[PDB]
Amino acid sequence: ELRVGLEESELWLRFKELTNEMIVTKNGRRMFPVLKVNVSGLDPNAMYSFLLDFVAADNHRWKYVNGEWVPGGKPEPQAPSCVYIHPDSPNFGAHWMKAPVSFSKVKLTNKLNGGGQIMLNSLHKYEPRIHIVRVGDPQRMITSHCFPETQFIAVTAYQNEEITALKIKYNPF
Ligand SMILES: *[C@H](CC(=O)Nc1cc(C(=O)Nc2ccc(F)c(Cl)c2)ccc1OC)CN(C)C
Repeated sequence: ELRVGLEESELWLRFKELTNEMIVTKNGRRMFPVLKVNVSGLDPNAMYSFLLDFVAADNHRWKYVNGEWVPGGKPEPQAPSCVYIHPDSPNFGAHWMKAPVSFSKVKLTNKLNGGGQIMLNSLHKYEPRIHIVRVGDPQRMITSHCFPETQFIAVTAYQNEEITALKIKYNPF
């Protein structure tokens, strides 16, 4: 049976319990922690592509005041994000199951869109969404999934100082 598990789920939870933040800049910043998944249960001989996009967890604008994240009261419809393709796509199931599938190269921006960069709306909450699509045979969506531990708020600068401490501790950047 299909099984797609989040690697380093405990560190992701460490960030989630404080409300995770990801820096968005004009040219882009890589995510931390890195989105990595362990995959099993695919057809080892079928052809698949791994895609990544970002879905807004809600339509509100968030702000960090008095040490707490709070939403606004004037939500807006959100535009669909650009779709990032894993550089190993397309590939066989045996390749995707051999080792963790890492999305370390994607860069989150507030402007530049495409070629590895994905533009997000600042101060909005997002979930990364992984898509496994079968490319051969009858092409079909195998799965589309968001891991709740990977939820984050896009920021132009870190607001929670505990988040800054965590990023410095576990990411050399
Ligand atoms: C975004 C660049 C971009 O998104 N390029 C791109 C997207 C797709 C795509 O939407 N694939 C897809 C979506 C949903 C789904 F269910 C399936 Cl099966 C496939 C395909 C190909 C692409 O580029 C080649 C920035 N741009 C400026 C909007």
